[PDB]
Amino acid sequence: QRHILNQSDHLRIDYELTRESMTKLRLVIFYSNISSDPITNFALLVASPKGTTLSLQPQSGNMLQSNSRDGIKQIASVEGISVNLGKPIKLKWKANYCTKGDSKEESGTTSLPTI
Repeated sequence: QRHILNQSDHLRIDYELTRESMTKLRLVIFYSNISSDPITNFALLVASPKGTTLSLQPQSGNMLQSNSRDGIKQIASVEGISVNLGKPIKLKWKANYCTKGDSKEESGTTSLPTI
């Protein structure tokens, strides 16, 4: 169910990935603070994979308390020919947030598992 997009020392981004129809996936993304200090000003930025429309709904919040699991949730969907062809979909993403003392960035390109 929960696939890991990224795990740093301060933050775990993971997600559920479901197929709603023949042309549409649903991503429920969750952000977890695994540090003993609060995380503020969180934001995830995404690009749309090559054969795909990406619909990104707003995040539930932008703050994460110390040792908070799933403190922010964010819904997305993925649609288009690449979802239909059962091709591998690569998600380019970037996050910014502030912890105490630092302003941090994390970024990657992650392949999403099978339709």
